[PDB]
Amino acid sequence: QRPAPCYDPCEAVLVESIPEGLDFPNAGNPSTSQAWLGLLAGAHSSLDIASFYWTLTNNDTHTQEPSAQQGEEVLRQLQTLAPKGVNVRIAVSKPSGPQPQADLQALLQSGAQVRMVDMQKLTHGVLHTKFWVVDQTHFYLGSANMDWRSLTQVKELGVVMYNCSCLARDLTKIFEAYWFLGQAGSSIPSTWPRFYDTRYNQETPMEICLNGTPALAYLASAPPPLCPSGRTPDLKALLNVVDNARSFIYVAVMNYLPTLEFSHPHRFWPAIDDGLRRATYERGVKVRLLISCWGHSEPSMRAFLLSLAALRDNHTHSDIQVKLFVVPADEAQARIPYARVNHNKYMVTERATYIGTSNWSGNYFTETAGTSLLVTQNGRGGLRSQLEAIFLRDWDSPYSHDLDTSADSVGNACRLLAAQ
Amino acid sequence: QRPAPCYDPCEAVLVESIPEGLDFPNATGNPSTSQAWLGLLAGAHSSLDIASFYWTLTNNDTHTQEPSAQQGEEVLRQLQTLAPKGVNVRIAVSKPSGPQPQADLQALLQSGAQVRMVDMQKLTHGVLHTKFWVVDQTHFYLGSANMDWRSLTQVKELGVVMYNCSCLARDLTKIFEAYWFLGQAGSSIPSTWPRFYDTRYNQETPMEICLNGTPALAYLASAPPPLCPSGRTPDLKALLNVVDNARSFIYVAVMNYLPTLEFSHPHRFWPAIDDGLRRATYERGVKVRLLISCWGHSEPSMRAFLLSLAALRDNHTHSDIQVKLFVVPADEAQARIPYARVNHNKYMVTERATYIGTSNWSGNYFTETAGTSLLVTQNGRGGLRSQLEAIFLRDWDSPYSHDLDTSADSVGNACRLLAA
Ligand SMILES: *[C@@H]1O[C@H](CO)[C@@H](O[C@@H]2O[C@H](CO)[C@@H](O[C@@H]3O[C@H](CO[C@H]4O[C@H](CO[C@@H]5O[C@H](CO)[C@@H](O)[C@H](O)[C@@H]5O)[C@@H](O)[C@H](O[C@@H]5O[C@H](CO)[C@@H](O)[C@H](O)[C@@H]5O)[C@@H]4O)[C@@H](O)[C@H](O[C@H]4O[C@H](CO)[C@@H](O)[C@H](O)[C@@H]4O)[C@@H]3O)[C@H](O)[C@H]2NC(C)=O)[C@H](O)[C@H]1NC(C)=O
Ligand SMILES: *[C@@H]1O[C@H](CO)[C@@H](O[C@@H]2O[C@H](CO)[C@@H](O[C@@H]3O[C@H](CO[C@H]4O[C@H](CO[C@H]5O[C@H](CO)[C@@H](O)[C@H](O)[C@@H]5O)[C@@H](O)[C@H](O[C@H]5O[C@H](CO)[C@@H](O)[C@H](O)[C@@H]5O)[C@@H]4O)[C@@H](O)[C@H](O[C@H]4O[C@H](CO)[C@@H](O)[C@H](O)[C@@H]4O)[C@@H]3O)[C@H](O)[C@H]2NC(C)=O)[C@H](O)[C@H]1NC(C)=O
Ligand SMILES: *[C@@H]1O[C@H](CO)[C@@H](O[C@@H]2O[C@H](CO)[C@@H](O)[C@H](O)[C@H]2NC(C)=O)[C@H](O)[C@H]1NC(C)=O
Ligand SMILES: *[C@@H]1O[C@H](CO)[C@@H](O[C@@H]2O[C@H](CO)[C@@H](O)[C@H](O)[C@H]2NC(C)=O)[C@H](O)[C@H]1NC(C)=O
Ligand SMILES: [Mn+2]
Ligand SMILES: [Mn+2]
Ligand SMILES: [Mn+2]
Ligand SMILES: [Mn+2]
Repeated sequence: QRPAPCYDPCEAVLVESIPEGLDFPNAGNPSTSQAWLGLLAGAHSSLDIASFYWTLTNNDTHTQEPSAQQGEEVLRQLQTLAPKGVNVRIAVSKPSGPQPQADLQALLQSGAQVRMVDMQKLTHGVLHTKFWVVDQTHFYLGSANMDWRSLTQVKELGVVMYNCSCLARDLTKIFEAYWFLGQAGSSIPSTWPRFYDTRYNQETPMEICLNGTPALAYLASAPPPLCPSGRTPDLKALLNVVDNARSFIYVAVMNYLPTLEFSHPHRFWPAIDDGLRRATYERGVKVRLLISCWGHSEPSMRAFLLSLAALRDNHTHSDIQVKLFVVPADEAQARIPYARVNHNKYMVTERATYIGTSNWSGNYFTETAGTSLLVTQNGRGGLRSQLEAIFLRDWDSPYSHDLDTSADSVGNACRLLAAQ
Repeated sequence: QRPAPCYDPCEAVLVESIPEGLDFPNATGNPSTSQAWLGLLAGAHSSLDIASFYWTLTNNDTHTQEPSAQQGEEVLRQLQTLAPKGVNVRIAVSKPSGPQPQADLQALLQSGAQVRMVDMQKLTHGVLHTKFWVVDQTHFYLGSANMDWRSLTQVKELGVVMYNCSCLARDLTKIFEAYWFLGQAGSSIPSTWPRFYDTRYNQETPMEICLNGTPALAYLASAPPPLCPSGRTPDLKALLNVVDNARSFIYVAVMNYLPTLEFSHPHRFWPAIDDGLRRATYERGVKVRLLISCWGHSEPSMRAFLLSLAALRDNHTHSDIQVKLFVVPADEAQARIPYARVNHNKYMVTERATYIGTSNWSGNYFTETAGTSLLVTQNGRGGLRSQLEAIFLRDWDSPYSHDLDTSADSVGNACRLLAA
């Protein structure tokens, strides 16, 4: 009944982008930039990228920022791959309206293959997923977009899994669905062919050797129409981690909204919300929600976060806490479009790791493409402990604020704090 | 395939108990619970069915010496006259938790009334919480008032008397007959209730009645599920239908509100009603007013859940839930009366519907414990709905209603749901 184990010497590394000027005294991980350049340098056979959008250059953003150099170097290194015999396949979300695609035009000219996926037509969503699969051996999964700002001006969390071909091949099955749908005349098949199916899921995760000790790993995906036989839905994977927690649930996610956003009429979506309420009330689980805040934050989030924060009670052992993580901006940084925010999307418990591409609102689980990596591993000092340490560093930092914080005190625009 | 209409000249009267000292200047065409009950007893010629939780109609029952017990003692004296006059008196009463004297029921048995104790703890792990009277298969009382002298003079109560409505009275008797059957030695929940328990009158096809001279739709819902024969709408489904159909406002006055299965070990989260109210305000911009009672016996865990709902008020989304606590003042003399000086009302009114119940709004009342609710809709300005709305707003606007930030020192009685 249990599927075949993996014999690969899998190694996981948490990789962050830390924005220019954001300091954590006496806390270090390899950067997104360093990890990506390393993957590109080592690529010999194949590179698959699932992507939301491409702005790797100053010219793409109409800026003259020195901090765009890292993104520009990534694009220059990507351009070397197809000429040296690497099979480059890039799946990209179709943009809402007309938009120039300088990065992808450059990669096409280099010999890379590019397909735009019209998720708006197919599912009324977008291709939000961010991952790389390198030589069917290594992968990056996380929050970082193909954006120079993702390296130097926004906070990101991802994982690079090295030397893990069984899980790399499993992730490629998710990529292949995007790749298929990127073709002219494509439609959602009523039944995905057998080659898209996986044996590795919530019920029977993949047995891997992760950093020299046994672990259970699987990859969940969204949305439901893209889900072949055996593939765990992202929402099911996420709620299973919440439902199995017996001590704590720590969530760092850019946006949290228990709704189907931009819907007409508005639709309430309490799947995750009731999961967290159940955890704290039934099992006395300590919940810490670290939500990002910036000038583009949906203001409707504040009331729902205040609603969760109200469930702290010493007698029932109900204990949900909410903080807003705000990346400070100086005058120069404030001029950079869509920068100075924390893009992390992950969850860690006492027993589980969840690393995602999606924000925690309903569209990400019903219409929009996403992928998550689920790991459990008996013992201490592993991937789970490292992610918990990152969460607590951010939670305890001067960049994290209670909901009663004065908006005028936090060092960037924040739509989720009041004047008082 | 709609069922037969009722041709009876149905007349509904809202009946309240207003505790000694509780004043509403220039508000009170409502006859009292005491007045309405004495009227029903004086008119009774053939039959009286009472569903009851407990009997304490005398000072001796409560070990008190209160002049305000006189109304209860007069109700017991008038009840004792019925069986000797040839009235068939049938009393279903909840089995007590421990050994208790039953002076009132011993007196009624001596008069020739029939009494059965229903062991709901054995049958469903609940209690027989329902309060209703059916008089001559023609009139009924349904509401919050127990067979308790305190229910007349020392606690606030809300009920309805439906007069000259034999179709609906006979329909209520079918609920009574379930209690009456289960009160017999050797009883068990039948796998299927016999057809004579079934009703044609429910949420899908309510009874067409002439209510105070104009057409109305009325049905009776019941709890818990094991007592529910074919055709009978469950109380929870009836309640949630009124919430789900509201387009303007939902006004709820209920003694206790707790989105849990209370006293469960382990603790169990129960968001059925909670999510209904959140959905109403978020999806449909429904203005929700929750008027929860508070006294020294209030379960303190209610506060956090009420604060959680109150957090959903914001101008842009049109989310608008307000919570107030209704507190009956008690001086030192009033405070010595056991289990008094509290508001027992359980009802809901919207712009289009009336809900009058016997149950508090927590999970046990919809899963294990016996309850009954009357559901009425009626086209036109005014009527029963307008009268119940006027009672709600009288209580809501009164000096006895308090925001959750009110000092516990400032409400005229002990209140466990205010911080102080
Ligand atoms: C659908 O149809 C239903 C049936 O018709 C409608 O219900 C009825 O609604 C009517 C209008 O509101 C009700 O009439 C009113 O009843 C009021 C309550 O009356 C009782 O209580 C009075 C006060 O008792 C006193 O209180 C102390 C404690 O504080 C007690 O210890 C002691 O009992 C005190 O007496 C009591 O006085 C009254 O008795 C009446 O007194 C009359 C003298 O004024 C006498 O003629 C007679 O004895 C009578 O029984 C009751 O016991 C009452 O306040 C109110 O009176 C006032 O208003 C009228 C006009 O509306 C004025 O003429 C008076 O001068 C008063 O100012 C009035 O009688 C009626 O009771 C309801 N019917 C039933 C069967 O309950 C229902 O509304 C309708 N629905 C819709 C949507 O239309
Ligand atoms: C599961 O297994 C995996 C795989 O083994 C494991 O992952 C590795 O984790 C280890 C930690 O245990 C990592 O080792 C650390 O790597 C750090 C590397 O950081 C990079 O950046 C450094 C600084 O960068 C900045 O500053 C320089 C200034 O000059 C600037 O150029 C840059 O632009 C940037 O601003 C840089 O120094 C470093 O470069 C060195 O290493 C690379 C190869 O990684 C090499 O090519 C270079 O020539 C150079 O030697 C690198 O680019 C590093 O900081 C850290 O440092 C140790 O030493 C210092 C003192 O010297 C101590 O202060 C500190 O405490 C550290 O001990 C250390 O080397 C390793 O990188 C991971 N492996 C991979 C592949 O990513 C997981 O953790 C395991 N999980 C478990 C066990 O749970
Ligand atoms: C992934 O596997 C490669 C080997 O296939 C690892 O590289 C080797 O690393 C060890 C330690 O530095 C050396 O002894 C070998 O000489 C290296 N071999 C090659 C071919 O490079 C690599 O370290 C593994 N990656 C991770 C992150 O663990
Ligand atoms: C219920 O029905 C009875 C009739 O069966 C109503 O009583 C009558 O009231 C009217 C006044 O409107 C008088 O014409 C009669 O004297 C009464 N008849 C009897 C037999 O008493 C009664 O009012 C109806 N409504 C209520 C609320 O009881
Ligand atoms: Mn788990
Ligand atoms: Mn999903
Ligand atoms: Mn309705
Ligand atoms: Mn029910």
